[PDB]
Order: sequence, then structure tokens, then C-alpha cells
Amino acid sequence: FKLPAEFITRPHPSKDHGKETCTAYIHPNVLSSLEINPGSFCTVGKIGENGILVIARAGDEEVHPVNVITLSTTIRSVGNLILGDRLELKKAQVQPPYATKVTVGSLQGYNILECMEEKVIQKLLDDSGVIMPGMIFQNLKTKAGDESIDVVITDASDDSLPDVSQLDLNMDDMYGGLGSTHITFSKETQANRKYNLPEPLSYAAVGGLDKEIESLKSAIEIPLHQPTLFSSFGVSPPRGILLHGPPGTGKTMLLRVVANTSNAHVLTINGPSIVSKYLGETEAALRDIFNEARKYQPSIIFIDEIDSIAPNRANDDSGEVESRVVATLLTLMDGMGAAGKVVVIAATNRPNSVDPALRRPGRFDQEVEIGIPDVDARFDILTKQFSRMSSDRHVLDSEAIKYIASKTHGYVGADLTALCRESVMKTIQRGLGTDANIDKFSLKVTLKDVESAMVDIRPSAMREIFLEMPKVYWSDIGGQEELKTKMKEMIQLPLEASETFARLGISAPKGVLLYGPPGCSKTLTAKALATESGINFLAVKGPEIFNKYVGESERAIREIFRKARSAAPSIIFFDEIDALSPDRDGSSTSAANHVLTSLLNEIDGVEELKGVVIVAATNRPDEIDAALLRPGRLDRHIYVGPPDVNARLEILKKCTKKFNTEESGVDLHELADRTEGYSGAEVVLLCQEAGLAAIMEDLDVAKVELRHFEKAFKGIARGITPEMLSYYEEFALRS
Amino acid sequence: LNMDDMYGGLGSTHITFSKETQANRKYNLPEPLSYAAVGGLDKEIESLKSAIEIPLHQPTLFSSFGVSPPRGILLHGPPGTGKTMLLRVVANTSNAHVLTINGPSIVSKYLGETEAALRDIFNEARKYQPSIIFIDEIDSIAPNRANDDSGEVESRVVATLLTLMDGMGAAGKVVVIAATNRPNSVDPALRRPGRFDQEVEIGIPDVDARFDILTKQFSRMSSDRHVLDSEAIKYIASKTHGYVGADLTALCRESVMKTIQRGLGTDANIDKFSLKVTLKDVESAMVDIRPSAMREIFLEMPKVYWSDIGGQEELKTKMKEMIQLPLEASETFARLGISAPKGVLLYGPPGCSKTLTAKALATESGINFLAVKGPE
Ligand SMILES: Nc1ncnc2c1ncn2[C@@H]1O[C@H](COP(=O)(O)OP(=O)(O)OP(=O)(O)O)[C@@H](O)[C@H]1O
Ligand SMILES: Nc1ncnc2c1ncn2[C@@H]1O[C@H](COP(=O)(O)OP(=O)(O)OP(=O)(O)O)[C@@H](O)[C@H]1O
Ligand SMILES: Nc1ncnc2c1ncn2[C@@H]1O[C@H](COP(=O)(O)OP(=O)(O)O)[C@@H](O)[C@H]1O
Ligand SMILES: Nc1ncnc2c1ncn2[C@@H]1O[C@H](COP(=O)(O)OP(=O)(O)O)[C@@H](O)[C@H]1O
Repeated sequence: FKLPAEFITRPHPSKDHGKETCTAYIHPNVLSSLEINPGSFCTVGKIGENGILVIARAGDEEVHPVNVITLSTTIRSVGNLILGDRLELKKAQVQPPYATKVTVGSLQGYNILECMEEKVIQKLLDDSGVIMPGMIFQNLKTKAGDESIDVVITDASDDSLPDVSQLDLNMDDMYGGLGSTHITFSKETQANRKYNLPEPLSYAAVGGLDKEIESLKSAIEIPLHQPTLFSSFGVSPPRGILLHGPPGTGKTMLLRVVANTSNAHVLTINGPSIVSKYLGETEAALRDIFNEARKYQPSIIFIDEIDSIAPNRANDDSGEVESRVVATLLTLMDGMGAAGKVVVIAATNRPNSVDPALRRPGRFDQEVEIGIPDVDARFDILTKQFSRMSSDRHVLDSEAIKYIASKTHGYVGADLTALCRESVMKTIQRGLGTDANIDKFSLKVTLKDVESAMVDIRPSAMREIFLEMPKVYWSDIGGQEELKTKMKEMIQLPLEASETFARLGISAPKGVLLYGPPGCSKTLTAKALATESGINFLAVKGPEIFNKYVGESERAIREIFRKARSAAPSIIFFDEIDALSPDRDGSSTSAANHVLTSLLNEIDGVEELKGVVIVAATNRPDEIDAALLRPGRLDRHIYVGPPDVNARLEILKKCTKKFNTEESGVDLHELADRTEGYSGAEVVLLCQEAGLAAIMEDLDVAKVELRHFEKAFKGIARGITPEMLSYYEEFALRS
Repeated sequence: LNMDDMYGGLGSTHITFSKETQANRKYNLPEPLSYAAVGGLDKEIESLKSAIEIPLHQPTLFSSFGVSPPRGILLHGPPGTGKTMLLRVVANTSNAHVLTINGPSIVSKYLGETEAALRDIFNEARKYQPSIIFIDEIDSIAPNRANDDSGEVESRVVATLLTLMDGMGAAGKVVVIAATNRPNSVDPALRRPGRFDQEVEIGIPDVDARFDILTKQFSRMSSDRHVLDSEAIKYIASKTHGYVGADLTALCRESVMKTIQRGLGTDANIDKFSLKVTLKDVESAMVDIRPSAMREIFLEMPKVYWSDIGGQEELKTKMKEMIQLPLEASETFARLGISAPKGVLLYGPPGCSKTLTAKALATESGINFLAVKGPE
């Protein structure tokens, strides 16, 4: 009448020798309920992955609790059965036929074990059960020179009739004291890929965040491994650890890595399955989970999508899941014990959406920040991946890897993995289409398929962006170095002196304004800023945030600002802020005033945004509200007037570069001198319209004449009056 | 069904060898749709064939590297394009198991029932090695989280689907096909390179694709029921600049009804094959059906020849200028950097040849012309 439902694994205590393979400490009631002899085989369902790891069984001494079961570290490493998993029991399968060859692999060693061998076979098969594809044991004591050695035994050369058995366990009948089947030591084989064994996630698999992962590992290791030392201080160790970052950074991967690499008990939630219609069922389930958590001293708590599980109460008090669950989790994690050893890992995509009650120094003082990988991190990730599938399947030199990393500057580790997968599948498809069923080893991996892969896949942001790769560069634009010397320092201040700002307390005003006459270089200056910065750029313009619906503009503003906050320290730019700046003039609606107040509060009100930098562009800065025209925010003002002689000459030469200068008949200076009162846009359009005049004669031409240029000059107008220039100058004088 | 009786070892019932006709149509049995019906999407259908053949047929080659095979395939396009027909065709031609679902029928007021059904279906798919999963109307079942807080059925199903398709197995052979009307309404969580890195887009058919579809349809109903020439099909395809395959099928159907009713009215119940299908009924049907774009504003205004046009020669010269430059000067613009200003302003007194130039241009150019009335 016990009715056992789910079982939980546990390492075998006391070490020694004992069983070490078929402990299976289970209460005799469950043994009688299964109608199977205790001196026989047992199964662990572990949900799915058929094969069920048929291992022999043994009885306990009546104190071992029913729920918990022991699978030993050897089987735990063989099947990657991590702590806290659910298990099921069923009748054993047919007896194994026989074992044929069995071959050792000598994991992470240079082999040459004959000196320390000492008839390993007896040490390997001095145990009952023992599944041939998996044996992992401690080095114990082997002759002199201590050291540690491990063996890979995954490869096999036999087959079993049932397809259910994934690891095709074999029986043991050989001889040993304190000769085999044609020896067992041969070659340093790795994990067998034929059976597709689940490869454990190594601690070195993740990279590019070495400082962050080291800090996280130390912060979670010092409470568990040094509980008495921390309790001596009397301040008690916290249990909450916060993980956040942009999507695709692999936070779940590092959670899995730290769970696998830690021998302590680990617990994780399976998403919204805990949430149920019954009010008390969820509370009872959470209480039971916490009880099982602190019943054993070494325990790890993993929480995923805490934003969905614990949404902000102020943002939406829909009901059912509400602040009550936040309060009950806070009470549960506040007082499980005085010192204890418990750490809770919470991963959320949007920290702002999380309940601010969770984000408090009293409960979640320690935070871990993960950002977008840079060039070095992406290069390291690519090198790790190439080492992961080995040089036998691809050829890529270090310079090629660096070039690929530089080309894909806006990507992430998940993006790189998807790029590798798509490159592999496109290479396979090309080989199938062209080479007519050739061996895949000859074609391997090249550069053209990968280049086409990054061309086709496109960055995962799915938003329009110049990206600086296919757009205008610095050499294509000729301007004045006076503004360049200013902007380089201005945008190198935050990216390079964040620690200096933190130490000194001066911080950054984060306010820059650019005003220019119509037809001048203002959006050009913004593009130059974005190009030189080399950071993701959001193309936002004034009327874009405006919408017919009331309140939609505020929603769009909040969306773009929380996207910029999560898009690393960058620059946010407004193409035409003159649409919303004037409120007193023109009798602006209440929506414009609300948007202006919201942006005023966002720039330098109540909160400070250290990450993003606000740059604004206006067609006319004289009608702007006095609230925004305040020192501290958007204080810097640059005249950035029309291009001077050298800049105009460079622009003309760049436009004439497509043409031929020798046969053009111009010296590239007389045209600039004559076209001095025109705007930059008009100057650019002059070359195109003169080319049209030249090609008027017989369509495609190779010669341009002075009469065409004269007609082009006569047929166009500058459209700029001295009155607006005088007004713009008066704006500078008045400020 | 009827029982079998044979007199022999290792004479039938009055011979069995007679003709090589197709399946009997009197019973009107369903016919397994094949790739012959689909036409005009050769590149897209080949890409879909590759994407469905690479993981299922030879998963070991892809799994030997260790990067795991892709599991998510995304399909999207304008309504009525025929993507769901491609889904049914690949289901019929595939010998592997499929998991086509109804959609909202599974969704109920009980949150646990839907989760249990999802369990059962995905364990059924995973347990048997050859299995395919077909999911349609992705935007509904999984609305965008940022769009609205619908509640009940919400991003929880997105999370459980992601956890399901993340780790079904090491190599396996399992793919999921998602068909959505608009990719924008799809939850961005699904639209991820880790989940849906492969995207299949089936755009609106062009003139060649529409012509291929019409030819395939005519070959399907055979020449017994109609007499159409290649130039007639080409003209019909050219006239239908924006129609889709569903629109072409509707045009054929309405032409059939118009022909039937005209024959009944005039010929007084004449033989059906005598009148078959002509071109005048098709023209009347495409005129009366209204173009594919519902409530369109870029209308197809009529054309008129040059000798019916009267005006100054300077405007005609600028006309020829601005049409001859872009069509046959793209290489010149690319090499010279002139590009295309694409901006022309027409200002003048009302009622004197302001729109006459545009009308003559629509006539002469032959390119698909579109015009908008301003106040409309
Ligand atoms: N930096 C990286 N280096 C190598 N592989 C990576 C990297 N980032 C992601 N990947 C690959 O992409 C997969 C996705 O990682 P993971 O599931 O941890 O994503 P995540 O960013 O935590 O997001 P989500 O929770 O939505 O899955 C990894 O299992 C791995 O195969
Ligand atoms: N290539 C084609 N050949 C013949 N008929 C076609 C073709 N493409 C589409 N059709 C027609 O279009 C219709 C199929 O519409 P279907 O529902 O499959 O489209 P869909 O683009 O998947 O959109 P929906 O979201 O409505 O399912 C049928 O009437 C079919 O005859
Ligand atoms: N040297 C150049 N080459 C190409 N395009 C240019 C050049 N200088 C300016 N432009 C274009 O002219 C535009 C300048 O806009 P601008 O007149 O400053 O806007 P506003 O009228 O609001 O001040 C930019 O969008 C840019 O694309
Ligand atoms: N040769 C012609 N004979 C009869 N009608 C004509 C002829 N040429 C043009 N039209 C008519 O004159 C109209 C010209 O429109 P138009 O006056 O340019 O528009 P708008 O009133 O905007 O200036 C056309 O709608 C056309 O029907």
C-alpha cells in the first residue's frame, strides 16, 4: 500500500568497496511491490531515453528512506544521471548474451600505463554487474608516483537483439586473481560516437566570460565548501544568485555546466508546470521542494524564467500568480537555516520585468552580469568549437578564425553555433548536389560556404541596422577633423573610463546635441559616430515613436529604451527630434507633452542611465522646450556647418571616382569653388544630375563636357537663404 | 470489397488485361497529392526536399560532427499561397510518421489536459524513430508576448514547446514544420536560430510561376474538357499580375460556372463537351471577380495608343528620358554613381494633359503600371 511514484538518486556513502555498482539501497516494501527478487536486476526509468540502465539490486538495513535511491558515482557518470532527477522502476529485461572484446581508452592521459598497469582487469571486474560501455573509477593507488588516471571504455564491438537497450549491457565471465578475451588495452579511443552517448558538459566548454564564470564559481563555492568559516563572522551567507543577460548568451548552458561539474545535490524547476488551478497545491509543492532541498545540507537550487514565474506586481496584478508566490518564496528562502549551504540560481531575460522585491540587497545582493561577447570572446568560442569537432573534419587557420570573428561582430555564441550548423548542412547539400555521393571527408569545411552562411542567416535581432559592414565607412566621407576629435573623445569616455567614473564620482553627463542647417551633414555625422563606435546602432526617428493610439508612443519609448539598456553600452539617436520638441509653439497635443515629460524623466530624472548615451538631432533648435535646453543634458552644441573647401573637394573626388578625372575636363577645384553656397545634399545631387545631363546625348556615355555642367548649375537652385543661416548663428550667440 | 476466386497454382474472371486508364472517378475516391500538382516553386520545393531529407534519411552523417541536427523548420507566406498543400503533399509522399494537429481543438479550459495531450503526442513522436510533427496557425496558439497579455494559454506553451524540442534525443530523426500567416505575429522565442534557424518563405507567384500553375491545372483536367493554347495561357498569366494559385483556381471555377450557365441559357442543355472551355468566359470572369488585392488603391487604369495623345514634344522628350534611363542604364548608373533619383514632380494647370503623360506611359512602357487617386 506504499504506492511509490518517483525516486531520487544519491551517491553511495562510506565509499570503500562494498557494491559500488549495484547498491540500489531500496526499502524492502518496494522490492516486494515489484514482485522481483532483491538479488536480481533493477531498472531506473529516468523518464525517456529507453535502455533504463538495468543494474543489479541489493537490500538496505531498514533506515534508508524509501524515496531516495543510490546509483553510485560510477553509474552517475556513465549515464549522466545528475542529482535530484526523477526515476521509475520496472521489471528487468533479458539477461545479457556475452561480452566480446571491451577496449580501454585511457581518458585525458598519454597512455603508456604498463608500468602502473598491475593487471587492471581484476580491478575493473572485481565487481558485480558492471556495464561494459561504462566504467569510471578513481585512480585509487597505482604503484609509486600517485597521480590520477581515468579510463574510457565506451567503445564496443558487439550487438544485442533488443533495440530498447541503449548501452547494450554485457555479462562478465573471465578469470582474475587479487586470460581475458584477446587483451583489452588498445589505442587511446575517445567516447564512441556510434551509440550517441550524452557527452557531459565540461567546465572549459564555455568561455569568453572567464572572469564572470570564475567570480560566479567562487561566490557559489565559498559558502558550500566553507560554511563554518563564514558562519564565524555571524553575518550568514545569502542564498540568492541572479543571472541575467541578452538572449542566446548561453546562461542555461553554464547552469547545466555548473550542475554537471558539481557533485552536490542540484534542483531545478520545469517551468510553469508547478503552477496549477488549485491555490494550495502550488504552495504545497513549493514547500515539499524546499523541504527536500534543506533536508540534505549540500543542495543547489536552479530557477529559470523567474520573470514569468514571479512577474512585477505593480506592472500587472492579474491574479492567481501574484505577489503571494513572491512572498512565499521569499519566506522560504529567508530562513531555511542559520548558516547552512544553499545557493539559488535564477536566470531571467529581462531584469526590469522581475519583481523589484526579488531584486533587493537583503535577498539577492549578489548579481552576475552577462553581456554580448566581443571580438576576443567570439574568437575563443569559434576556436573551442573547432577543437570540439576536431581538425579531422575541417581545416581553418587562426587568421581565418579571426577574420570570421571580425566579420560577425554582432553575433552571439548561439548565433555562432547556428552558423556552424548551417555551414555544415550547406556543405553537405553542395557535396550531394555536385560531387555525386562522394565521401564527406574529402570536401570537409571551406571558407565560401561559411561566408554564404553568415550572409544568408542575418543577425538574430531582425531589426534594420547599418551594422557598418555593408554601409558607408570613414574613408568614403570627407569632413572636418575638428568635430571628429571631439566625438572620438566624447564616446571613448564611457566605453574606456567606466571604472574612472565610478572611482572619481564625476560620471558622465550623457548629453550631446547636434544642430545643423537643412541640407548639411547631420545624419552623416550620426552615421560617422555609429561607424567609429563599432557598437549596435538603433535607427530611431521622431515621428516613428508617434502613433494614432493614445499611449502607444509611451509603450514604444519604453520598448526602445529597455532594448538599448539590454543592448550593451551603446548610443541612442533620434533623427528628427524637432517633431516632438516644441509644445508651446503650434499648440501641441497632450500626447506630445506626455512624451516630452517621459523623455525628460528618462534622460536625467530620478534615475541615471550609465550604459546608453543619448544623442539628439533637430532641424531647428530654437523652438525646443526650455526644460530640455538645460545644462547637464544635451549641453554640448556643435555648429557642424556646411563642408569647407577640402571636404567639398574630397566629396567631389569620391563622386568623381566612379567617373574618370582625366577626361572630365575639370580640376576638381573649380567646381567646388563655384558650388560654395549649396547645401551638402545639393552638392551630392549636383554630380548625379550633371551625369544625367552628360548621358542625355546617347544614353551610355564615357565623356562629360563643360556645357553639361553649366546646364546642371543653371537648372538647379540652392534653396538656402541667408536668413536661416543668420537665425542659426543667432542661436549660437544666444547660447 | 469482394471475395477472390482463382483456379490455378503457384482462369481468372473473364480476362483482366484491358487498357491502362487512371483511377476510376465514379467512386470519387480521394487521390494522394504529389509534386506534379505543385508548380512554379522549383527552387523552394527543392529546398524543402533537402531540409526534410537531410535529417530523416541520413542523420548519422550530420551527427558525427556533434553539433546536433536542426529540428525546427519555419514556413510562412501570404494567405492562399498554397503552403498547406505543400504540407499535405510532403505528408502523402513521406513514408514516415506524421503528427498533424487540429490546433484550437486540443486547447481547453483545463491547463493540465493540454499539457497531458502535449506529453502523449511528443512521447509518441520520440518513441518511434521515424516521425514528423506538423503545426499550423503558429501565431494564434502562440501569440507574441509583447503584443498582449492574453492569459490562460500564453507563453507557457511556448516555454514547454522549447523544452520539448531542445532535448528530444542526441541524434534522432525528428523535425517540426510551422506554418504561419505572418511571421511578425509569431512569438520571437520560437523565431530563434537555436529553434527555427531554417526559414522557408513562399512568396507571391510571378508571371512564370502563374503560367506554370495554369499549365499544370489544365494538364490535370486534360484536353478532353477544354481547348487552350500556349499563347492564351501566357496572356492569362500576364493579365493576372497579382493573382495567386488559389485565385487562379477560383478564376477557373467561376469561368466553369459561367460557361455552364451560358450553355444552359442559350444552347438549351447541349452536350457538356461540345461547349467545353473558351477564352471569353475566362475574360469575363477575371473582369467581374475584382483583382486579388482587396480594396486596392493602386488600380489598373486603361491604356490608349500614341496617335490618340496630343501634347508638347518637350514633355514627351522628358518622358522618354525618364523611362529610357532606368531600364537600360542600370550598369551605367552603377559604374558612374549616378544611381536613380526616382523623384519627378508634375505640376500644372488642371485638366490639360497632367495625367495624359502617365496614361501614355502606362500604354507604351508595358511594365506593370499602378495608379492611386489621391483622396482615395
Ligand atoms: N558561447 C557559446 N559557445 C558555444 N556554443 C554556444 C554558445 N552559446 C550558445 N551555444 C550553443 O547554443 C545552445 C543554446 O544555449 P542555451 O540553451 O544555454 O541558451 P540561453 O542563451 O541560455 O537561452 P534559452 O534559455 O532560451 O535556451 C547551447 O546548448 C550551445 O549548443
Ligand atoms: N501551385 C499550385 N497549383 C495549384 N493550385 C494551387 C497552387 N498553389 C495554391 N493553389 C490553390 O490554393 C489553394 C490552397 O490554399 P492553402 O490553404 O493550401 O494555402 P496557404 O498559403 O497554405 O494558406 P492558408 O493559411 O489559408 O492555409 C487551393 O485552392 C489550391 O488549388
Ligand atoms: N557626402 C555625402 N555623401 C552622401 N550623402 C550625404 C553626404 N552628406 C550628406 N548626405 C546625406 O544628406 C542627409 C543630410 O540630412 P540633413 O539635411 O542634415 O537633415 P536636416 O535637414 O534634418 O538637417 C543625410 O541623410 C545623408 O544621407
Ligand atoms: N485624345 C483624347 N480624347 C479624348 N479624351 C482624352 C484624350 N486624351 C486625354 N483624354 C482624357 O483627358 C483626361 C486627362 O486627365 P488630366 O486632365 O491630365 O488629369 P488632371 O485633371 O489631374 O489634370 C483623361 O482622363 C482622358 O480620359
